[PDB]
Amino acid sequence: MIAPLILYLDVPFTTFRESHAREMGKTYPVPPPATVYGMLLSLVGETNVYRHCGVELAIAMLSSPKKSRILRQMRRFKNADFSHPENVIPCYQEILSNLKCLIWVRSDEEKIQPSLRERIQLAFDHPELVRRFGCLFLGESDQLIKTIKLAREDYLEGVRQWAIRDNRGRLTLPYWVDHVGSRNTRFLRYRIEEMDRLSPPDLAWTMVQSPI
RNA sequence: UUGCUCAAGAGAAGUCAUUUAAUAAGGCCACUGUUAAACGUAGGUGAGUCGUGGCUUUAUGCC
Repeated sequence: MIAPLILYLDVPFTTFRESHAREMGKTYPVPPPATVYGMLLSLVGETNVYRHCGVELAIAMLSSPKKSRILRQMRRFKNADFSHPENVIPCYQEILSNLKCLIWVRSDEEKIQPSLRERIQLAFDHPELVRRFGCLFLGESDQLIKTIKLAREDYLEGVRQWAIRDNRGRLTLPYWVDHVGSRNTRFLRYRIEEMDRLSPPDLAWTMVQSPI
């Protein structure tokens, strides 16, 4: 079998807001599989979200990012008038600083060719042939990606904080997100285990599937 | 195309008005640089202005 594609990721600032965190911008410690899947789709310029269902992703944290809060005058659709003062509310948003991680992409379960792994490999091979819009970001549109590159299993050859699918884990990261409400959002429970493995364990792989 | 797409904590504000580190104080009192000698005899030099004036025989020297 083809070795799973490894994508080194370095982001200066990242906000993985929680699904139920609407009054305050609480963030996940680790990028959810849904956010990484959306980032990869943006990287290959794929607008359709159902195109690459079945891809498996594994995330290894190269360091523990620090959590910080920033005030923000975020807008909302509360009043019909755009200039009404009710449309602006001040609330906190939690950000993560200096996020470095390695992403494993495995595309054995995809039924549509070419697979997401092949598309990412081709995009990195010939960047001038990639047809996409906007700037690559992880989280919010203003949180641009500093370094995204093809790496090996030992890019830093140090110690890795894996995200293991544990039913007793603390984090509840979604592998599918319903942006309207929460009906179609699908969750999985993870834990961050400090391990010196250079390849993801079996429980570290998360398959992105439709809620159906 | 990422719980995403959009998103200024923004506009304004003197740390101000007043306050002697001031009043007093000897670095003072004492001290010998005392005592003695043969010059026996042999060591040198760095810097201008230009055509007769008072004496005197031109002379040639004085001021």
